[PDB]
Amino acid sequence: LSDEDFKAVFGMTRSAFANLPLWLQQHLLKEKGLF
Repeated sequence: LSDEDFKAVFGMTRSAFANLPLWLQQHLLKEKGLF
């Protein structure tokens, strides 16, 4: 995903996502149907 596409899917930057606890990162990936 591009940075802009990442922000559109997750509503946050890549760097913001990396600051989330792993459990929430994984929650969001499943929720959005990605990686």
